[PDB]
Amino acid sequence: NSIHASLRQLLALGLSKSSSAEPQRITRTVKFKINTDIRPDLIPVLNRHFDFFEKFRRKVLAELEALWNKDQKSFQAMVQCSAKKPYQKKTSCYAWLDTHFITEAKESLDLPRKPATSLLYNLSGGLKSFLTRRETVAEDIQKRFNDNLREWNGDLSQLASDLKAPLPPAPPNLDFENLIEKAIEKYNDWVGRTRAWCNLILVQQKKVERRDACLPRYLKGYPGFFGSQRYATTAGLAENLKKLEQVAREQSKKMPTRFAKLTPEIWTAIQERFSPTAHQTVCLRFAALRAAHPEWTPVQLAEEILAGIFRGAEKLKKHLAANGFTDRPAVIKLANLYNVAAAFSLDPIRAAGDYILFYEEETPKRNAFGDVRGGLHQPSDESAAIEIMGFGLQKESGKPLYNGLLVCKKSEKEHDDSWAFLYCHTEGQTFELANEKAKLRGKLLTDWTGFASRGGSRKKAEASAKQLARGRVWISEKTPPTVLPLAFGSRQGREYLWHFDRDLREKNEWVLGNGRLLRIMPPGQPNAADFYLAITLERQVPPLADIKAERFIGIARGEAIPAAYAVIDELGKLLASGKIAESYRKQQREFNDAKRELQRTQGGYTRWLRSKERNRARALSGEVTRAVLALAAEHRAPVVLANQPVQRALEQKFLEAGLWEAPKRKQKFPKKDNGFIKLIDAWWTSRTCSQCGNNFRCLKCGYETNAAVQAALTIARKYLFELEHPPKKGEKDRRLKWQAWYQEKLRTV
DNA sequence: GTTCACCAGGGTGTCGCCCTCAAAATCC
DNA sequence: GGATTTTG
RNA sequence: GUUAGCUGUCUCUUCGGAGGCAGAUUUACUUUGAUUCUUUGCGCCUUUACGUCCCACGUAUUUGACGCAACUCGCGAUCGCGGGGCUGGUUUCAAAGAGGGCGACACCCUGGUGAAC
Repeated sequence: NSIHASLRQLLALGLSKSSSAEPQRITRTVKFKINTDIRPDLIPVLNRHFDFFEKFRRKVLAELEALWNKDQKSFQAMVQCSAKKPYQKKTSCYAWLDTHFITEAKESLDLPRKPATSLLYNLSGGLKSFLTRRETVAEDIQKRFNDNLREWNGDLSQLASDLKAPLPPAPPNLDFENLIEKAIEKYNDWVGRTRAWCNLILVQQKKVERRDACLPRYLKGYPGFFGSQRYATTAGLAENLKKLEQVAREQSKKMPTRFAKLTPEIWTAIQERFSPTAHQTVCLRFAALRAAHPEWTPVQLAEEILAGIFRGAEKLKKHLAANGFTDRPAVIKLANLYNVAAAFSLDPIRAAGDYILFYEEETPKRNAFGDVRGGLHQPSDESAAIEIMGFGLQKESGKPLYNGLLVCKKSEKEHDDSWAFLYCHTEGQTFELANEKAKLRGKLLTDWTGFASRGGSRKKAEASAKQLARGRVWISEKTPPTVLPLAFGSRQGREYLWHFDRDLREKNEWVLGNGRLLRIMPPGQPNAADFYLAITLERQVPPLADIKAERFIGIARGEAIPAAYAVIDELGKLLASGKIAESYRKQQREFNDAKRELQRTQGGYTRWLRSKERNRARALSGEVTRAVLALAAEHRAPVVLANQPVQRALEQKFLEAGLWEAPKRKQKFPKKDNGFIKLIDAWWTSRTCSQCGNNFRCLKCGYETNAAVQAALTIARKYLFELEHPPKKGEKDRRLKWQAWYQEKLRTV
């Protein structure tokens, strides 16, 4: 019944086949945890190493961004240089970066060369992704640009001229051949201005109320350079509050000048704006002071009101300073007090109709209040990653190529072995794999058994096979490497470390790919940091089969019920049905509502609502895959779906058993059926009546049943339809045939 | 009192676009 | 010998 | 705690091997869902309501934040170093996980201007 149980039961007929195909690989991560609870002295060391890593990353990104902004063709040449098209005698992006930032470095890097080199290796892939994304985005952005231009010549212009409304300014130009960020932002600013014009001028009123109104489209999706968002600094809450304070005071020091020149009409409008929490309470005091003192000029009332507002701000901020900026009710009220003070001070300009000056007067207050209100939310956690590039050894040596080894201290007891990680970053830290009797100079022998690699070279001529190399570990005497104790949980070690069929110490099924140090931190506090170790392992899984199924399973998704199933035979008559996780949508809605009310009442959600939804999505994928796999194993049946995490988990599980083929290179389209997984178009499926073929209620017969279950049964019974009537490219409408086949089957059986 | 447009700030969830070393020669 | 460097 | 395919037993019974119980199943990670019992409290300030009209002064048994101690845990040697106290801890359970980087988009919350209805 378990995913493992049905997976093994499916292996019992996945590796029980006879196929001439090559075995396929699967890449998986173990994701240990660095035991910083029992070994806390590693916290400052790991933090300092990650700090040097981040300093070097920021420095390199500064130069790379200056180079991208200087000119962009040279940057494109550097990032995409190949042996055919080298850049400065370099054949890859990472080679160029290695000489420029390490070999040709002037000042000694504070990072050791291997971590710095791995950083540049990761950064090369980051840059390549950024350039590929620009390449894909630019086409759609040009499409939007042309759409706007052709709308602004014969549709919006014609509408405005035929309805007497003057045409606002024209669109700017994007310079498409060397597309740059600032031109896009200029164009988007114009787009926003004119979309505001169109709704008010036409859809709101004074023109024909056509919802469209030719509102021009935004140009969307242009990528940020690497790190632009990652390393964009934002001030603390206290500093934003100080900025808001000074802005509000500066707006309230110009108030008497604006109130001394009030016409009766403007004064009446100002009274209307504040005619009956910070806004409302100030309105209430406004009414109180109007009624109690009718013998006062508006200047005196505004002066007293703002004095009161700022006295409240005085007490609020005194409380904040004496009790920290974590009393978010106080912060909300203080922010609101400055906001309302500024609004009332700037009211005469707004009421006079000088909105052009009003906006540019409000801009400091607008930005400061936005900053404070945003900082009220808890910032996203900071995550960093340092890679160990490989585990191979120097040929004929047992000497590492890189600075990290997974080690295991096998005990003499059955349930007391230990695992750790050796990491070299400091100078003089060396480990080696040699047998106990093969003595070495300047090294100590240890009880660790180490897992290294041998072979796997990517060079055609140099490409020897990869193999798990293990042996006894010698460490440097003077300066030994750093030990990272591990904590992982039996379900994991049972899976990757000592599996019945693939124990690391006795079998040769897994091969170490690489490693990654990880740090997860709450921004602004490193002393409480979470450190993980991610090791990527690879193994062969059985070759894909050639199954002859007489059972099939249909599944429908996208409703209150995440997944509903309906087992069928080869003829198509139902054998079972049900639904999976029928409470998921309700629980998800409850969590969403809790998040929204937390956002309102206090600004944000402090602890686990942040990741809950995503966790529930993962749990839902697990449950759905379990149910489907158990049914398929029960009936030896391929599953049928409709044309994302659930789909991915299902195909991963089926390929690990040898019943699905992972993506080929290129081949971006997937095969509709690959072993058990079948894919069909969700067309004419959830509408056709089960009892006839046209909560769900039929109109041609009056049948009523569950929409999800009938949809699943229809999907399962529709896979059979294309068996005799294969589809063709260019043709998509097959409702007639489909209905004819369905009714013919219903009549026959 | 709700709807729309626009402006400012922040959060999250999903997707795009990225990867998951070895091995040889030279230098200090 | 260990480290640097380049490269596919 | 479990989400390993083991082992030892009791019955089913002869039929096929097939149901229950006990322990296995190395680590202690990141999660999900049920389920049992349990609301730390003493000051100083602040929030949303009522009066009062803001500062202030009262009063709900109103939202919270700091400090001190009760507890719970980890930690190292009676004491010190750290974490949590309802978005909790705790008992029984029954079930998942391949990770990292950098961006973009979608939605949500608040504020602001204008207009339409």
